[PDB]
Amino acid sequence: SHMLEDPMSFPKGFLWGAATASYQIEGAWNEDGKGESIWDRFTHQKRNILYGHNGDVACDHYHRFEEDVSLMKELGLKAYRFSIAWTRIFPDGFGTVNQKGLEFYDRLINKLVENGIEPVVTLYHWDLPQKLQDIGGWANPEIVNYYFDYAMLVINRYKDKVKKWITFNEPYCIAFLGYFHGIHAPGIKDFKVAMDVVHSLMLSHFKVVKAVKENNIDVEVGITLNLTPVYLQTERLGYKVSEIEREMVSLSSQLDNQLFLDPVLKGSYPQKLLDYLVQKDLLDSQKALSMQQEVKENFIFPDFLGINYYTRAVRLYDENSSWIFPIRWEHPAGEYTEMGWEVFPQGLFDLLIWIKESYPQIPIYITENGAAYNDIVTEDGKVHDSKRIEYLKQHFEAARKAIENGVDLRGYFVWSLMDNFEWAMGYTKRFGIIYVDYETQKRIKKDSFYFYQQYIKENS
Amino acid sequence: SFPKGFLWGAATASYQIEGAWNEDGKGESIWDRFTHQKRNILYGHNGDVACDHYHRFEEDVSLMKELGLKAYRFSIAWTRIFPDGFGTVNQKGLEFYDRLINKLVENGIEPVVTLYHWDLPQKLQDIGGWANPEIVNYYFDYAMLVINRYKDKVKKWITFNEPYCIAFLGYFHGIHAPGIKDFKVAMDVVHSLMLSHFKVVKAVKENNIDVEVGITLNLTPVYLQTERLGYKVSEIEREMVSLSSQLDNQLFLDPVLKGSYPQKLLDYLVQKDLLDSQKALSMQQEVKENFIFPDFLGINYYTRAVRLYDENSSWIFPIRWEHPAGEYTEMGWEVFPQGLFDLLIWIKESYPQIPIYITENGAAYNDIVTEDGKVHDSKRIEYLKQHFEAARKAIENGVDLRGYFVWSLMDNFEWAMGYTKRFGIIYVDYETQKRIKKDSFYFYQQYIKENS
Ligand SMILES: [Cl-]
Repeated sequence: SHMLEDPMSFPKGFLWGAATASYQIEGAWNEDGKGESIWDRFTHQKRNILYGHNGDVACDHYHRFEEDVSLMKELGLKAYRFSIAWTRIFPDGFGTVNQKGLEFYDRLINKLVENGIEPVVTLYHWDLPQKLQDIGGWANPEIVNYYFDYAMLVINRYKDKVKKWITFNEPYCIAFLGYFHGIHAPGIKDFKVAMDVVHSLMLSHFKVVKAVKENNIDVEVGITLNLTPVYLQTERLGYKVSEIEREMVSLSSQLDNQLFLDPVLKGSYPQKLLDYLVQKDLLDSQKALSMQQEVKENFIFPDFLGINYYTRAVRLYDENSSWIFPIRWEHPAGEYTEMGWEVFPQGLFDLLIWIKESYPQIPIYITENGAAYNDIVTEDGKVHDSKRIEYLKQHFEAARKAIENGVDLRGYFVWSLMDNFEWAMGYTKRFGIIYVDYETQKRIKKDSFYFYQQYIKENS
Repeated sequence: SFPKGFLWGAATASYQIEGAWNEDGKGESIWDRFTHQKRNILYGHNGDVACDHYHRFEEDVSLMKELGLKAYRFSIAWTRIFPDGFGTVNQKGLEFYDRLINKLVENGIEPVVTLYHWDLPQKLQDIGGWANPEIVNYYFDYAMLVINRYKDKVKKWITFNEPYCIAFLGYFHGIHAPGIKDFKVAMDVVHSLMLSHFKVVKAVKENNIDVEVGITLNLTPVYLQTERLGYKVSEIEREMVSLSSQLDNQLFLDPVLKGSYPQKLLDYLVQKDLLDSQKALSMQQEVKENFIFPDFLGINYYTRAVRLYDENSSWIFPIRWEHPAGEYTEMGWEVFPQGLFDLLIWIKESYPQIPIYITENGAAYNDIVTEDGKVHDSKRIEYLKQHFEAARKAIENGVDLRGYFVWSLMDNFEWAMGYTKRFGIIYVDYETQKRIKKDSFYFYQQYIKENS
């Protein structure tokens, strides 16, 4: 008694893309006058990266970008997300502009446009100039202005061709992995410093959004957040959830998600979380107060939200925990990647519905999604990455379902176009749809490349 | 094929299933104590009732017969026999195990008894537990009483289940009873367990008692991440990861089968101030003096470990664990049947010839009872099928494997995880004590029939 409803289509113009970051692919770490970044410094020290790997060569993309753009054209990408290395432009962070750095991004952007691929630029993907770290890095309030001057130089240079700009990639990682856990550059280990960095990143973001809007620059500006939907083990077990468990697991999830979403989309930090941190002597009251006032004063709503989604977390209340919240993580049965991350496409759907229901209307791009498997090249030069294909297929379909349920999703960027340097894990994690043989720098298209090629064709 | 008479079984432990924790004069155990304190067990679960097997054992044996088990591995609760650890023997406790063993025999199921599966009398912990040298004698007297009582019907005896856990989880990590946190004490416990084991083996052999005695070890085969990635392995990584694996495996296998502890491990622990030099010396001397080879080795196998060298590690060895892609259970354990084959081959290659029993293997999945009263545990079936096939392959390659006990006959109290982990081929509804056969029960029923 119900006439067939057609499948929900991806909308016309949907940006099917792939994503990379400068330090992870470019190599050429000291070439053409490029300054030292915090990642150059970090990987050149012992005991920071698995196997002593570094990004000195990486995928050699600074040299091989033309081949890579040819592969993007073959794939049929609508868009390519990449980051600009600040140290190629301003080797010391500020001062004299390095013309050879501008010439590289000129050539890359021109090549993308020549090939009909929309460039999407991340301004900051973790590679702060070491000379700025020498004066405190993101903890130094003057950083906001140095970042702003860099960002506006490149926006003004490339705005004719680059219409979508991402201020920051994954500020959770920049702040907490870089300045609390110290497992990312610059390797600092101080929670209060990390919260200072959170705030610098938010003010930096707003300053760029404000300049773009006030000067009526015809580009869109957003920010990319890694979001982790949180589920209760107690509910998986079918038990009754206590008030204290709900509250503590909620607060723990606010550190991951709302700490960044709320300032960006609502103009305040999540007050219950700041209160908790003050009450636990993890954040000074005076700082909690000033950071809340400064976000209120400087808030401006952005043009889009970028989401990086890989997995979920399952948590429960545990007074014995050593974490900054009394929680532990549990291990639902299922399929896991080489990162030890659960394959959970339902989490992408749930997260997108939650954004739609909990925040003001805004265009959403999935700026990263992908999986690491231990790829083997066959004798006949193939990579039969069937599990990566299954992962992508299921997440693409979760995105379609989100669109069917009214989420304003406007693009989807697979992490990554090519295997690359995975930060403190070195080259040991391969996320590409293209395999890179690091001995030869040969690009080998994986089965997932051909899968995605056909998926784009069928969904555009 | 599986050899004629291969012991297809299932396994339980007393604290995990029995309940009746304070009935019929039973003494308090360290697990009664541990679960009665706050913040030791998920959700504040305890073993006070568990699966109520003390009361419902007749139903359970009927299910074992329906299943077609050749053997049933269970543990005896020391506190039901000697409530105070030594002294007065409790006749009601003996009566229970009499009834259980008689019922197993009546049904044609071979009883296989674990003498100690973690439930030390609290009165013995009160005088230092496994750290008190006199524990060897208290254990010995308990063990010989029950061996002599049941040797007409029970022909396979396991001195200890998982000494790694008894010592390190109970006395170093303190996440198992009795909740102590002292590495040097844990090493004293290791040694007490080894001497206890040898004293029972010696008495059985010296008195010519016609039963077989062994011990059950949880073994974790280790794999290098470096080799998974195809990189060259450094000598230092090989050395450090090897040491880390000796704590899991050789620390227990070497005394039991070769009459020494792994010297390289003891030397490392002494260097790191985790073992006193004089203790390392006396340990080796005493194991040499008391060593006697057992009748069989029990292995508990669930998963492997993938490790790599990392000087930044907080562990007692400079290693970290990696997470290979694949299927994982509710314990966070990789499904890795190749590990069972590799482990068995390694035992054959590395140790003197000895009969092996897999005394535990199984998996935890978040089972749902459907509205039609079934449990469609397809992943548990796939887990078991693959591990059975690994065991078959081991036999085909010359390993003297003589039986295989699925952990567990029924869902039960999983120690510090409480009832949140279900390992059974039979589901237990803890509200009603209903036993519900899972799909894995019928899979196994059919597998036994086809492989016997
Ligand atoms: Cl303009």
